[PDB]
Amino acid sequence: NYSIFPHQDVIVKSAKFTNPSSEKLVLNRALSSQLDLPDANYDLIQFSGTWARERHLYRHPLRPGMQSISSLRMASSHQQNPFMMLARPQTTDEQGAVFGFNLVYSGNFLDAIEVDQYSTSRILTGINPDEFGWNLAPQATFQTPEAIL
Amino acid sequence: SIHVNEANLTFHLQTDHTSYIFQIMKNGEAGQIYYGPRIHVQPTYQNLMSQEWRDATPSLNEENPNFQPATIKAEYASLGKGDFRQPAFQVTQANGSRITELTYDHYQLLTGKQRLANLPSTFDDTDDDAQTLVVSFNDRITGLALDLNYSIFPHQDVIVKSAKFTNPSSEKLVLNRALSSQLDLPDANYDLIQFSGTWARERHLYRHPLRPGMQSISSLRMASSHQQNPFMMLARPQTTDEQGAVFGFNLVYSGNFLDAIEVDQYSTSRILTGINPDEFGWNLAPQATFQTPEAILSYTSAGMNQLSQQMASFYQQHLVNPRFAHEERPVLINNWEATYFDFNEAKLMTIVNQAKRLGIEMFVLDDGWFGHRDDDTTSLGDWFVDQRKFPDGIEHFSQAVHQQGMKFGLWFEPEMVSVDSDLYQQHPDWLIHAPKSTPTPGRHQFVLDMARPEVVDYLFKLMSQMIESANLDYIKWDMNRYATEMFSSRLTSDQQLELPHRYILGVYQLYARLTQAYPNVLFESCASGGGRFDLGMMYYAPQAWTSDDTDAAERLLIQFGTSYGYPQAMMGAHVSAVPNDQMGRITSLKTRGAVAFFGDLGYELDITKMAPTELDQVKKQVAFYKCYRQLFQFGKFYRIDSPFVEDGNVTSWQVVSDDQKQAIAARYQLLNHPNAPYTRFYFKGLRPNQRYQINDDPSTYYGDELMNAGYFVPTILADGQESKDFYTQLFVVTAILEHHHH
Amino acid sequence: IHVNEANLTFHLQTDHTSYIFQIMKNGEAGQIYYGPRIHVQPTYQNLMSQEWRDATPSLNEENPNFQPATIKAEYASLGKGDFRQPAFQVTQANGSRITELTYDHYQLLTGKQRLANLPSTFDDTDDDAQTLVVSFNDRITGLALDLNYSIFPHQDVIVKSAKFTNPSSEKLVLNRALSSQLDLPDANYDLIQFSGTWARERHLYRHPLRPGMQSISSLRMASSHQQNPFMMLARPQTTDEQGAVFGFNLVYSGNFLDAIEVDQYSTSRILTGINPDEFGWNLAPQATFQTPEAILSYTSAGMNQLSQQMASFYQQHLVNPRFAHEERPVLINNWEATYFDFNEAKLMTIVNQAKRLGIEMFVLDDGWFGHRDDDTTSLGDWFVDQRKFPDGIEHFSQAVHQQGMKFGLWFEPEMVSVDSDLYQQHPDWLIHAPKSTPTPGRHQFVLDMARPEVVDYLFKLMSQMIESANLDYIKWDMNRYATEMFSSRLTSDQQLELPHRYILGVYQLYARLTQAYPNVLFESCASGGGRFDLGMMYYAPQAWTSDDTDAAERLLIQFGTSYGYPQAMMGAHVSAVPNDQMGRITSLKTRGAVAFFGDLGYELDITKMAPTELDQVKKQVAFYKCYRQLFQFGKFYRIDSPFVEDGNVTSWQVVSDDQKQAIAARYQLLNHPNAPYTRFYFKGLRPNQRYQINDDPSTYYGDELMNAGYFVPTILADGQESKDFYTQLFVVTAILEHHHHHH
Amino acid sequence: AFFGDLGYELDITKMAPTELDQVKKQVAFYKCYRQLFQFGKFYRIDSPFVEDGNVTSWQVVSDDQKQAIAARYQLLNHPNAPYTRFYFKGLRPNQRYQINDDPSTYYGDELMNAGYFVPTILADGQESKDFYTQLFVVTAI
Repeated sequence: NYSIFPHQDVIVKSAKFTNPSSEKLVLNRALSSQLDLPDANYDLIQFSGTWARERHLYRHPLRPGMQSISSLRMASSHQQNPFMMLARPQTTDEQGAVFGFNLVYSGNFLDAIEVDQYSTSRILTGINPDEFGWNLAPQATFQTPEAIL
Repeated sequence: SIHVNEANLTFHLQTDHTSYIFQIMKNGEAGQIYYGPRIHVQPTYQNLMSQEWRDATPSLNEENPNFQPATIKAEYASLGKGDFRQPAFQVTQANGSRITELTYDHYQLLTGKQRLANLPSTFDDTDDDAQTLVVSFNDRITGLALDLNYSIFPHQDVIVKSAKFTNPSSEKLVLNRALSSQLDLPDANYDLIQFSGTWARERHLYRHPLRPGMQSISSLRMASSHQQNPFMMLARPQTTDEQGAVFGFNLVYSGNFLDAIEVDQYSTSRILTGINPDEFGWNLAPQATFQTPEAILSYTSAGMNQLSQQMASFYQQHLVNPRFAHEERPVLINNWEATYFDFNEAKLMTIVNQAKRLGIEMFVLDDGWFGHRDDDTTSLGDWFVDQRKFPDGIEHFSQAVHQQGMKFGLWFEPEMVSVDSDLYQQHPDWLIHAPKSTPTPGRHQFVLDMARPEVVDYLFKLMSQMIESANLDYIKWDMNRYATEMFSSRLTSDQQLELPHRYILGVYQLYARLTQAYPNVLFESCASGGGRFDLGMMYYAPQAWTSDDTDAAERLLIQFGTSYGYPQAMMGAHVSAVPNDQMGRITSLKTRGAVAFFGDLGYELDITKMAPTELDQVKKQVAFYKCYRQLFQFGKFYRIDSPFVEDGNVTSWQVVSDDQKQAIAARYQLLNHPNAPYTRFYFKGLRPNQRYQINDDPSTYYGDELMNAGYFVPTILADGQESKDFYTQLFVVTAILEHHHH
Repeated sequence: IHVNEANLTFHLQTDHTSYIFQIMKNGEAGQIYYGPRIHVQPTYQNLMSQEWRDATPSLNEENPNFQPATIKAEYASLGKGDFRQPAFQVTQANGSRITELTYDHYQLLTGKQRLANLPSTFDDTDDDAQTLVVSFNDRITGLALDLNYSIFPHQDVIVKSAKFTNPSSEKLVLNRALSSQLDLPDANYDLIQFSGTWARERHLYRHPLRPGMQSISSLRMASSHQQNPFMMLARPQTTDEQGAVFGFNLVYSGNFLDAIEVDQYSTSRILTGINPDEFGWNLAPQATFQTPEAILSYTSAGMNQLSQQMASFYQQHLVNPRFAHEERPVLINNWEATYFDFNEAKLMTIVNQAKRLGIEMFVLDDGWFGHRDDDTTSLGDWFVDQRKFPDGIEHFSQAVHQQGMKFGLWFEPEMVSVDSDLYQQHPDWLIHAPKSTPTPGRHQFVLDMARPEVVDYLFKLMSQMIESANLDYIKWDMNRYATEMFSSRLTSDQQLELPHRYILGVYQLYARLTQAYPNVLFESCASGGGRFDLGMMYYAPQAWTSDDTDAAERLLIQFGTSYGYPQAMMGAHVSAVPNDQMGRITSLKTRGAVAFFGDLGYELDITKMAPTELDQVKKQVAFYKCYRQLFQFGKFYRIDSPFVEDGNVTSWQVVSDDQKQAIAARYQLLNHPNAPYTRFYFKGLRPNQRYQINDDPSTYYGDELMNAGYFVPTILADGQESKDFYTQLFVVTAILEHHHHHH
Repeated sequence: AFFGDLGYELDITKMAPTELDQVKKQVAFYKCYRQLFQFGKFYRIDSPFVEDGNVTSWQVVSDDQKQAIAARYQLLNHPNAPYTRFYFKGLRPNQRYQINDDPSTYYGDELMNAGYFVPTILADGQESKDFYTQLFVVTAI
């Protein structure tokens, strides 16, 4: 699913799984949004902390392999918030290219940016794959929470 | 335009996009208010001129404790009245004292901008809405008179600054220091961006945050360095070629300079540029005056490309010799790296006849044609034919070329004198030399005393005679060493510190008088390849031999660095022999050429020695260059991928025509790597809503496609034949003009 | 020091470093190497290799490859093919500025003697020092130059200077006379400087070198508040714990230059000495000129090590020996307590309370002379003000002394107010440029110290006061910067000699006062730390570090000062709150705890304090006294730096000689909730020695405390006080008893 | 707390009359501008996450840009300080504004490009000068 809200430059994404078949299927992982990008010259900006010190801003250049924030506490945590940004190195509050990403969801989440062998980026947001598995019986459906891009 | 508020003595210069604002204050001196993006004219700026008490620093007086020069942004400060920052000037009296108390007297607002009388300088010949503000002062102590000149060039966002000192008093005054411009800024969050290097590796880009105290670049070499160029920038930390606030500063002068930046106790910046205060002293007699070179200032919010481009336009209309500033430059051939000293009119006509066949348009006869010069060791100053290699003198050779359809130019090194030459037997007193000192050679030669008018006259005669004798179309004017043990016997003992500057003035006299007399001869300035690549020269000679380094990969860094302060129209660039004579690199003829297109193309190798296939490639290169010459030489220049940022393995820039309907981009890669990421090239400078075609690719692209999403470029693959290193990808972009329902 | 006379290779060896240079083909001295110690060798043909580079002059035609632009020099001039900045320059009668030094002879002495008229370094402690004097002559003017180099092997210090001699018959002018030049082979260093201003001196700044000039300087006839003469060149990864670093300081107190130039070939010239700007010295025939001394030093063991050795060097070979090692008294000063609003009776209440607290010395500050009821009058009238002292000062000190206490008072000698008896007696004594409008500084002007009549008048006035009032101590302040510089005592040509002469004058005064009354402790001052330099420590073993006496601000100021100066040199007073300079409020515990790491003093109206507050102070004083030797002279380690990271935590440590006692301190500026666990890492202890910390009953091996750390209790809210600006103190005691160890 | 949803969480019965009065005016000030505080377009300016983070600043602006409020916060006061210059965002360049009780009127572009000079934070011997707030109410003429 792709919902365009032209006047705010927002795109909303989700996935929906239907099992028209007759055999039992299990979803081990069901993310709301994957974004693949031509390069990796971006900073991941994130919001981390804990109780009484939530959502301080951290800003780190992407590097090959995995960088992610996530919760396993059945709540989007105090520790890591679902909203994240990929910004160009020279981007500021006042100027420059940048992407925002959020989750309309309040449980276990995952924000993940993977830089692969060719220096491209994959951005994954949605329900945390760890501690998750939906039993999708014949004719059943699974709707993922919406991702705000 | 320039707005004055007489009631308040507020001076506000507005370019199309910037404001430079200064005010006369209770103590009579000028005080900098603001310089940045344009703001509304006001009668006065009280809030910005707010003063607060600060401890442990001197005050004006007891009625004004809070008036403290240490915390007041100045426009042209002295040292000794409470400010301990670096001064813009300094004057010594007869009694030893160095105190000056400038006080405002009157101003003057003139339309346009006239040349200075004896210095290269800026002008408004083109109804471009320039104005000049002259603001005068008198010293309460010495009677000294000072004019500060600010000229607004509104359409290129450029301000030009200089000082003229006048002595209407009856007592001798010594100018210990006379800078061209001072800017005081309220903060110090900038990077200093400079252009440093040396011979064969000039003007590499260096970028550094400001720190408390002094950070300067300068020259003592009696010339603007190979080591340090006068052009500099203050960029905000996040500013790039594509976006952001940045100040640019330059200096129309070719002698000793200072670009200095002091960050003081209050994290404020002072930017001073002008003649280097070191090895400088000027005796200002009664009724005497002294004019400083012009500093060039500019600001933009729109990034460093924007900065370069408006200063480039400014130089093109307001500084560079008008006779050539917009005239296509010829594709020359040179015999320097081709043969060096080993030649004569015989082997030199073989290269001339071959030149014509390739489409080349001018032959330059380089070093070796005079006196008995077969070594780099003899004959400098003997500017007449070497009859060993030119039996019938030069008139003959220059004619053989004129008839093959080609312009002819030749080489001179006027300021120099070789010990083994006719000049040193006739005028040994014309060598620059300290009395009991042991002379120090540089390239086995010494330098003429250019402060001597007679020497300038002797040189104007030799070159006049020679330009008429041979019908010269061009002159390469070199300068191959740095003066040593400076002393002139013509000057008083009190006048010795006047030498470096009087010397440069003498250089200017010569250039001035030659260009006056032969307005049609094209000059190329040279100093071992641009150890004098500066605006001072560009006034007279509209191009310079960028660098003696002719290697394609090294030229990438030099041309890329130089483009910050100077348009490609100003950089000579030659395709040369491989492996490179200076450091030994092997490049493809395709690359060496592609790098030279973004300048004033020319060739500097033995073309007689080429196989028929190579010969034909040159021929195609020259035609292609000619086809697109208006765009290579004068096109709006854009830097893209920088060699000075990250691995610096990829370099890319682009040129775009006035209407933006045509462009040529080039991407260069030093080292080729295996299993490579896809290439995506982002074009700059196009029209978003204009469709384009790119080389022989069938598809059409809107400009926002090419700029935003970029253009996919095929991987560089090994073919077993040649090295994939130092590799070039050209992109000829052309509008598809057509009605369309977008 | 090892000389190879056959090759004229001079090679200096300290315990761990080697400074090596060589006399060269053209007669000038060529720098070879300065770095960790390397073996003595007759010649270093390898290190001295020369190659042809283009577009730069060569010596002559026989040696194309001898090019001064690519040759590391020891003391270079401009004009001979080198275009870098020169160490010196000389103008002849004819205007020529060319100079051709040519080596003639050398001399090797033992120890090190003071300089005649300048503060300087000495070896009177039989410490294996040596002085090498390398003399040259100019082929052009006949001028002679002595290059001095004293080795101090045990602190890894080499001290440098220059002395110019004119044996010719013609006048010579020195336009530039630096004290030290050092050329290094590369430019991969960070320049570390100490910049600031009044009430915020000497914050640390750390920047990578770049092509061109990066310097810091002073044009204010003092090393400034703004820039200190001490600097470092660190390798990029050097820290306080590990790594290579050079240190440069200067025994001078006037205009200085610290300059580092990276040339076209990425080499570095470090120049240090008198600021070439606003300077020029007329050298008549038979005349001489001595530069102030440059201190040089290197280590591979990091910046703590650099400060520590340099500090051992200063304590043994620079500081006034009368006080170098003597514990400094706990004092109280009435400045921030009363300001000008006081009289004898009011001050007696202070002196009396001060005593019951255990304080050891009272210091009467500004206001006792002439009619000082303001800061705009009587500056110059160094005699008793009878409105506030009816029976002269002699009485008030008699009282102080009968109390078993010491007495000190405040002068500002170099200064003159227009409303003053002095001005009406010698107006011509004000530094003033003939036609100019006099520019006030804190409503005062400066005396021409360049005149020997002035020094005599001041010496007489001050000694009369030391004898009359039996002074134990003098605070010698200096509260504005000179302006419109001129001396009628000097000719037109000598005007560029005022700044240095004025400084020599100050030394003259300190020199005569300290020789005639050597039991007087001089605390140097300049609106706080506006002259905080080696030049003054020679005479005055301690300086008033900053007028800023806020706890939080001092952390920064002291941390930075310690890179260049040991705590023995830093006065520090516990002041009142909310701080008068900038308004911060701080616990009395913290103000106390930042001030222990220096020379503790009190600058508050203790007559206006509650009983519990008084008791707190009494205990700070007993505590400080108990550990005074440790606090003032113990080896100093910086740990956590307010100049690294977010700067929220500053910590340091002083350690005894035998490493059996230590006091550490951690200060946090801002408290944060739900915090990480604190681990403090002690430095400077003996690995296998067992220690105890405060009242914690456990015993720890040095290596536990240094490698694993010490867990420290989180700072918690208690509903009673702010937990900002918090201090944790750690008293470390060695357990001494027989023990069967398992190491 | 103004830059959000204002609320109180303390024993207001333990305060004194003048503190009580301060909260009274705090609340009236907030309601007067609640529409702009809660829903104005929000701009971050000086970030505590960049460099020393000693200074924090932000601003809310109305839809028509004729009205706005800014706040600059300073954790620790420092002596002998550089002059302060505050740069406003999001105003209209050619529109004239007033600021708090300043009598002058400034064009949008002065306030955004040149900045607005803010007086030093001075010690007064009465209160700490740490955690200091400078509030600018910005109104079109």
